[PDB]
Amino acid sequence: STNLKDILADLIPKEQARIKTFRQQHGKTVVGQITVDMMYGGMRGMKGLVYETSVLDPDEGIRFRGFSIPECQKLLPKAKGGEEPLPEGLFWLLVTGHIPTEEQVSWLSKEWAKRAALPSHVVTMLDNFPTNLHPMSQLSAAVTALNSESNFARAYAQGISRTKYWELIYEDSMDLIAKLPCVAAKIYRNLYREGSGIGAIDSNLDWSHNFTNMLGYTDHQFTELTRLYLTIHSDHEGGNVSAHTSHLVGSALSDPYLSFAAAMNGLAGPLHGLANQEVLVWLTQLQKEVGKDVSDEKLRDYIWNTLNSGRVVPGYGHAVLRKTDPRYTCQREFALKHLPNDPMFKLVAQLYKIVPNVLLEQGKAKNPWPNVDAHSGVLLQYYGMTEMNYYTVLFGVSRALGVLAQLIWSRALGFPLERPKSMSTEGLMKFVDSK
Amino acid sequence: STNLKDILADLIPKEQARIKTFRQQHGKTVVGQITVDMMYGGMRGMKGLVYETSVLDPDEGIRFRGFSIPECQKLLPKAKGGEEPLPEGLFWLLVTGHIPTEEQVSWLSKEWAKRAALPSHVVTMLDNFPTNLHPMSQLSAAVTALNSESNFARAYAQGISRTKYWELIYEDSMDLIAKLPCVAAKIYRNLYREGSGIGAIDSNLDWSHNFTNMLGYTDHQFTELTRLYLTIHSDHEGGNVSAHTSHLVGSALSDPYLSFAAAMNGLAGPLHGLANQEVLVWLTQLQKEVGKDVSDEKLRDYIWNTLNSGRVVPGYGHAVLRKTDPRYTCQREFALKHLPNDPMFKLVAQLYKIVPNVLLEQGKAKNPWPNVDAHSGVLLQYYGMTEMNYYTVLFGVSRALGVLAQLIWSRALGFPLERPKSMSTEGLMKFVDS
Ligand SMILES: O=C([O-])CC(=O)C(=O)O
Ligand SMILES: O=C([O-])CC(=O)C(=O)O
Repeated sequence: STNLKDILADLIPKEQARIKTFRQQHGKTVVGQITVDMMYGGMRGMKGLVYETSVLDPDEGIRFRGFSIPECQKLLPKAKGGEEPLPEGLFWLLVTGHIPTEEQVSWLSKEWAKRAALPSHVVTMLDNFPTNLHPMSQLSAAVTALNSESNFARAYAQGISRTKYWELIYEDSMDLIAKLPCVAAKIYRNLYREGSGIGAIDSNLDWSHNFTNMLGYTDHQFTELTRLYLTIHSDHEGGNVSAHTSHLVGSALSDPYLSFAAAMNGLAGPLHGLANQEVLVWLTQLQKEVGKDVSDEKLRDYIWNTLNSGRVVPGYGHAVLRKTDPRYTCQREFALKHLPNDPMFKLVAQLYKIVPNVLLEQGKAKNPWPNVDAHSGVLLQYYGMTEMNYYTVLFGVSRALGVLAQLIWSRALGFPLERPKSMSTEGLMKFVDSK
Repeated sequence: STNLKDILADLIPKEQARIKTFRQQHGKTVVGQITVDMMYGGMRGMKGLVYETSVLDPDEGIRFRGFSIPECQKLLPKAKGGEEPLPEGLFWLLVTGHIPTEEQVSWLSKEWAKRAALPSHVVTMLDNFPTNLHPMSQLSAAVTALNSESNFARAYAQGISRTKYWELIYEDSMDLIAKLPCVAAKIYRNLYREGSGIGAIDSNLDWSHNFTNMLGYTDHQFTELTRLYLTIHSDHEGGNVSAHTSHLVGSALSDPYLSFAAAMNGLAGPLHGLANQEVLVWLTQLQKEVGKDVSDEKLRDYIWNTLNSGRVVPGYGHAVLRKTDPRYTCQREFALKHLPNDPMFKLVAQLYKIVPNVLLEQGKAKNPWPNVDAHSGVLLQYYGMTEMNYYTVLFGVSRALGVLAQLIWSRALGFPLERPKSMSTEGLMKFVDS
């Protein structure tokens, strides 16, 4: 009723039968072809894996178990007095496929606050990391080191039924999620607040608020942003590098700690994890050059110049997104409400109205709309989080929610080891001369 | 001309042009189909990626740049007074596609010797890790922490050309390889030799010998087994979890340290790199339950009893292979030579005599033959390396050579982000109905 573990135990047999029915009906059905190009092209547009938690709706953007961001914004419980969905409630939705009640989100906050304690060796490790070790590497290493607490690692050697794997994955996942804000905040403080203490977890606060307390922030609106930020970056299908990495490492029966730590290594990749930062570096450089009261005309000209130099507008480059990423839009609406006077926000909204058209005029993408990362950096900066090296850590804490929700389900459903076939160029040249 | 980096610079254009042409003509040739079962079956049988260094024949087993392991044992340089191929030469072969000269292997030994230094924060982290932190976690966290020495991360931030990624990938790879034995030896000593120091690197020893020196071993035949172990575990195609993880993370332009440390997390999984220990624990439970004397009938029985109750013989199957793993056969030949009277060895050999038939008669064995992990533990244990938690660390050190060699080529050839399409069961049902 209130215990997520017992609700999930009741959901797992129905989903297992659903899948078994579909495989028994359609197992041998061909869903696509693999070309030589796809093998060289990083499996692009190859249906490679099953991932239950989120799906890209090609018009309406990401869907969390069927719910769009606007629907989640509407339906998910909020803090007392807040407007922004609690990430707890998003996690519940991912795991259960159902919208939580306020009582379920509240139980989940309490459960995460009670598991949040870090082992001493991790605190020590973190306190001893130098300033030149990037925050993401500190997060990954710390998470790896947390695997000393893994319930799941012990039990496989002990011969626990496969049928029970999901239960230990759940425990480990709940423990990791609870601990991630303490790790993330200790890294923040060590790097940027002279190693002062993160203080104490409040057993009665939601996860985002405990997290902002620990970072050393005391600004209701930043906590509101953080709630929204963690909700919306939580999951984006299974194909992206951080989700795929967690799924791949997870399929070897590595515990949630090792899976996530691997996934963060992947998120730290500058083709996955650095866009927030590149957009902000660009905006800062732009505003300083052209001043904060630049005209549309002069802005449009600057953009035309950048494009004709063979250069991209960072944060504008879409997939199949026939509209603006709803992840952008909810950040925009947030900004419109709470920081409409901010100069850099004003530059962001001005580009929004100008750049799509310029991109359509040019021979480029048929989608010229902005991704989530075009708006994220200006909001964080506004609330005093100016340490751009740390931005991807926030993304990472968010993504824990999606990849761990899916990891529980991968084990509950008994997905096997991910083990595709590779070929060399020489092999593939022969393979095609034959047949 | 002589330096590995220069020889590689000459080879890259040629391979790039040859692929550009291949994808022009044959880019649209279908190599395979995707079925629903493959999506739910972890991509089994699905031609997913290009991986240049090695290719796994299901029937004949692994080839390194077209060379079987027997071919490598013959052709690859050995230490002076040695019979086992140097891992250095395996790496040269993976990187260049060519068998190295003794001079080239000697040069590479010196090169990894000179790069082996650990920064102080990494030493300290290892010295502070508690005893209950698995050695593989230790290895992963230390490698991730070494990413502070990444020249590739620093160069990419300054906007280096795409055409030059492979060069810094190579430097960071050569640095990681050189440092790994030091990291690995520190783990070992901290956990199992009460924190005793690892000593120093000798610049005129090969990589496997410096490593056994740092572990605390002084046994020619132990060094020989290591040289063998580190060659044959080095690479196994792109599709295994450790190589695929490194390739996936690397595709996002993560540096070799983060890519390798991700791989290690994958190698640490029970279905991947912990089978060595799992084999050994099982053989030990078996050896106490009958003893040295057990007959083919008794053993055949015990096996039947195991299968009938739906248990499994550890080390006797594979996702891809469907004959005796050549890496098994290599270790069998070592053992036959250097420890034929070892009781544990005796049991493993009896099992080779018996189990493959039991599995074929039954019928549900897609691969009835042993894989590498059936044989490796008894060799290690025989030389005093009885700390079974640590075995995957050796595999890890070995696997660094294959995945880092491929990572240099993945950047050199400009392989993009790996980004397959995922589906939900609900979405997949609807797509199939369309
Ligand atoms: O960027 C992508 O490809 C999807 C994703 O991971 C994200 O939304 O962050
Ligand atoms: O190839 C596989 O899937 C597993 C394996 O034997 C290896 O990585 O050495």
